[PDB]
Amino acid sequence: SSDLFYCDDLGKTLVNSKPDLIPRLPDGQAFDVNVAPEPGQVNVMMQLGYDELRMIIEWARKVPGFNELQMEDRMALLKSSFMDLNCLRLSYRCLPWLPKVYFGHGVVLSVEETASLGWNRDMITLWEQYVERLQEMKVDHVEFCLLNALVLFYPDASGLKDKPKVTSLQGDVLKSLRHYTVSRFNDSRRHAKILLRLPALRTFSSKALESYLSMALDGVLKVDELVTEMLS
Ligand SMILES: [Cl-]
Ligand SMILES: [Cl-]
Repeated sequence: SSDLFYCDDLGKTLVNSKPDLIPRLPDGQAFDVNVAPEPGQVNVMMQLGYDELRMIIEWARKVPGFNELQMEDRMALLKSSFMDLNCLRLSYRCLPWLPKVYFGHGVVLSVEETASLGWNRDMITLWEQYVERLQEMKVDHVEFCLLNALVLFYPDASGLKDKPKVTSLQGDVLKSLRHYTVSRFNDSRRHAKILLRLPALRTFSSKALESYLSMALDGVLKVDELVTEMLS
């Protein structure tokens, strides 16, 4: 792609790590919004949510400095960023499908249909605000890819042991982002503007029940056991 021409070495690797993959339902499973899942099975929002959790972990391992960190620092970064990463990935792929929510291949729902599947007016409001920022920022493919790595390398992550290393790793990503926006658009200010406009659901605890869909994600799949398995 023409975009990688304005990236540095780290920037090319982060674009090639593909944080833009989209979750899918199992092969041959048709989705019909009118035909309820209710009673032994889980709905498509959760199926896609769990598929995406696995994809986020798979992406994180391709991020240069991640595997060098000790297992508990990798576990801390993922736990802290899962909500922000899911929100960023979802909002970005929704942009051509607006006003609908594009949860995954074969699943595009209006905001009203999301409510019947697990979401509440509170989670709808958060997604609305997150899409609005990406639209304002006018984020391109490269910028989205780099933003995923910036969200991952969060130095204030709870239970993080090697804070200076994550700070330096975030620094390396910041350098790739300013390098890119300067080389392609020749606007020194663009990197700082997108970084200041980006919502961060960690400033105020995401446990505020406005976007506590992570409790359903952590409860059903027992995320701690799966993360250890995937990072081993
Ligand atoms: Cl995909
Ligand atoms: Cl430097």
